[PDB]
Amino acid sequence: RMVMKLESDKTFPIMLEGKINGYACVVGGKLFRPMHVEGKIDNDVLAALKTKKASKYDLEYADVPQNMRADTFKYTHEKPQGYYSWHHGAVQYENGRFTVPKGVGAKGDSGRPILDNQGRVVAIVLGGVNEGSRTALSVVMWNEKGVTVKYTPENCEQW
Amino acid sequence: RMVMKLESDKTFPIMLEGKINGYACVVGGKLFRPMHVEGKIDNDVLAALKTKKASKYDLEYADVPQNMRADTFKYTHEKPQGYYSWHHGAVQYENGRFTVPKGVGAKGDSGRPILDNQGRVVAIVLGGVNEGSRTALSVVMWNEKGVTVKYTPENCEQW
Repeated sequence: RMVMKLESDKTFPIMLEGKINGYACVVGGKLFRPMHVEGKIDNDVLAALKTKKASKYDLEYADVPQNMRADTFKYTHEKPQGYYSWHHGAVQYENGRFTVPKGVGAKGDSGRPILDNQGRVVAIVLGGVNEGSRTALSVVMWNEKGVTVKYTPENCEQW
Repeated sequence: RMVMKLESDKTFPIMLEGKINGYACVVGGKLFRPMHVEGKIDNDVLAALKTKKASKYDLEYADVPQNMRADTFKYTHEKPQGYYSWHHGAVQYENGRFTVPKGVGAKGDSGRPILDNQGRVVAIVLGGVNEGSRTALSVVMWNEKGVTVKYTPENCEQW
């Protein structure tokens, strides 16, 4: 199995009346959370931070302080075709599209990052839609030029 | 044992949207609650109680109902020099200052009744200062005449 090598204390949850509602992650010295998750981040230091909005790309992004940048996720643009490691389980990337097995992912799973074999984040999950046996999921990735390409399947239901 | 007195605990967490911000004590037939914390007391009988403010001493005080007047801490007017018990370990009262080992107590760990070997509360902690050697705490003690003398270390932060 490969779940045990996906442990990461950097990722944080956003609660809503004491239940899992969202997931905010620190990548490259920057905190990311989705538009569609409402609540307060569990970490008080990040809750003290003031975040700005980005409606089109569905991301609050905030600048972490100096001490926070010591331990954070690493991002790269290259995405070789094939399988990738996600917190729930394996995912596969083909034809410019991420996808997951059926039923993997539901409400409150948005904001989880996607990891590769060598342990660095390549994209942030926002939602998914059930194509069939495999569930294509909406996810924001990073281009080689660094423009944060947002790929989204048609009539994708929010997670 | 110093922690063998957690059975003596009758404190009530205060929850704000499912988050505990402090503890309210019942000392000497009187309910004491930190002012800086927000939320609702754990039990409904004390939640419905009306509390009178005290800004200078920074807490709310309320008269306990007659039924559970006996079910309370017993106070003490004298504080002999030396080390006492607490939930988070032995804490020493030296030259008028209640000091704990460093790195003990943080945000939300306020309103804790301090105890001695006799199992009687002598002070209530509100906040502290991280002095390099050892952490001193803003406390509310009691003296012989009972005028509620309060001590705050210089440049104190709320807990």
